[PDB]
Amino acid sequence: PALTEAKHQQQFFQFRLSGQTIEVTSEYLFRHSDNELLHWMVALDGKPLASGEVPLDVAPQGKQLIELPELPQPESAGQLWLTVRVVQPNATAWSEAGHISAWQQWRLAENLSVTLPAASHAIPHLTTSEMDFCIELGNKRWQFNRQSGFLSQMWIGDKKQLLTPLRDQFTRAPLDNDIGVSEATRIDPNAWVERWKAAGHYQAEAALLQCTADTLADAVLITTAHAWQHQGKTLFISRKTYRIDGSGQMAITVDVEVASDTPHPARIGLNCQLAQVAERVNWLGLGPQENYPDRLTAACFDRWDLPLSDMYTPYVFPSENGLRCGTRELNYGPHQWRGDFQFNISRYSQQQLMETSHRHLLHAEEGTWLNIDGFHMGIGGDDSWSPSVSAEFQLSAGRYHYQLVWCQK
Amino acid sequence: AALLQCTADTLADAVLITTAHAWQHQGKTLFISRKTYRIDGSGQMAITVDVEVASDTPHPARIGLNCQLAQVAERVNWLGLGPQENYPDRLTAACFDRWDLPLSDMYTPYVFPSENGLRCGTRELNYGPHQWRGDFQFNISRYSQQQLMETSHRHLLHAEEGTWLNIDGFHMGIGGDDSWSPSVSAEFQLSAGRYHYQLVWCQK
Repeated sequence: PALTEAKHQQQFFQFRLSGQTIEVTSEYLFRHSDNELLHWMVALDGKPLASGEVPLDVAPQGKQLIELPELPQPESAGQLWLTVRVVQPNATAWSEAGHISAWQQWRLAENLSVTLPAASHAIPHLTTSEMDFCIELGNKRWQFNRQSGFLSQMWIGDKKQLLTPLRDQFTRAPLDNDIGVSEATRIDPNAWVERWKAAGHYQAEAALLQCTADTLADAVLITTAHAWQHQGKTLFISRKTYRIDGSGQMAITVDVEVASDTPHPARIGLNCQLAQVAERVNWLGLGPQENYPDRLTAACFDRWDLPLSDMYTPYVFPSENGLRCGTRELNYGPHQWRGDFQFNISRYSQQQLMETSHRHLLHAEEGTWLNIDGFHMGIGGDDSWSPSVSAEFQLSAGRYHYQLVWCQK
Repeated sequence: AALLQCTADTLADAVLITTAHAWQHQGKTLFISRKTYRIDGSGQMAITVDVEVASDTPHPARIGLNCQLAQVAERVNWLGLGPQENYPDRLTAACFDRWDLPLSDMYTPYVFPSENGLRCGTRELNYGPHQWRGDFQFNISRYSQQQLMETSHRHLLHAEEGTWLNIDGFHMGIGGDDSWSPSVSAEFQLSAGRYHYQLVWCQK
């Protein structure tokens, strides 16, 4: 997937947007843009409102101004984005006709949603047991284990939806860059992985600090607090709220605190193993290829739909992979999640990835493993034998907040 | 500001209030602010703020709250960066400790008045019987932002009725590479789109 990043950064045409005008600059030193078409397009959250085509006429090292027709100004809420692509109409000796040689995208506007969800005709119904809290609403049921403080299971009808409870995750199956040259015999203590390991990130223990349930007039509200510790040190604290309303939507709010003296964590998110297994993955966010925080310029914000298989990157030596960033809506099966996050989805758990040395040895697990990250560390790469993730991409803030909505159709 | 929602509920350990407001201007929704206030049996009020900023509006100078307190005290005590005025792009010289100054010192008498006096990375602020905790930046004085902005010379400012307090979850940098063009670097503009902050307010 890195190849795309290269392709984009190395493109020969550069763009600037000013008002309704696009300014094109050519980085060719000798040729004129004589086999180039510019396609543009405006979309609102993935929905297309307008498209166009213009042929390029730029001299090597020159500029071309492209005047855009008046753009649509939807009322509907969402993000309006402009995307341009350069196409080579005719084939060449090294390319086919219709080859895309450059692209660029811009956010034009945003209409914030000031809307209120309508009344529910009922509200969920709570039930306290000793072991759990159980909320029910129609066919839908959710259960929270009182000893772990986690959402342990959920049903739609009589069908269980999870094989594993939903929980916080702060680590990743290490990348080659996270490892560098640390060998088991000859450990390299500066390698990220060595530091995470040693701080106990990989083996910290969750401790329930608090798990309460309350009935409000419009919904049921659950509150939890957990601490992850390791040998006396509290590495992280996670405080959440789950609110289930009469519409069957569950809203989750997460606030995490990270000890300033622990190595910055690879990620801040949640995970679970879903029971279900589907064909496609559909999302509204950056894509379509795998993208990470320090490797996402080539990606575009749109609506993508791929087969599950494509959400996995078969690096010969396995590690965390497949992420997609800046996602606002994710759909898989009957589920739907909304917020602002990054995720990955596949049949391999982080643990399996991390424990299998060759791709050919991985085996698909029981359902689908989903990792939803509020934040994720960069990947680096300036070199592979020293820490190469720039500071702007390390999770060093100390306090993080994220939220999501989970629902079914 | 437009009220979108204001609910109250009784939980077992406290009372919970929830609000949502939208700020608009000529049809456009510039910002949305959603909060929760939770008052427990200990008399502490915890506030949680989540703001959304339209990506196409110019980044705002700040994201916070304000109010005019009735009280007027002598000293200001805080645990955060100080002791002098510090802003996000001007705070390396400041130190994180416990400071105590006279109210007067929390004001910077620039001949031509403007926003001033801020202190960043504050974890606890005490003034009078009040106490606030969180992670924020603030300023405190007898002049409202409106007065500062409307008075051209320092000598013309008049102390207002009580104390004006500005608690910011976030604040834009000040710049200065030059004074005749936009000089605030990008890393100091409030461009994230979504902001979250929280505090605890209590009395002694």
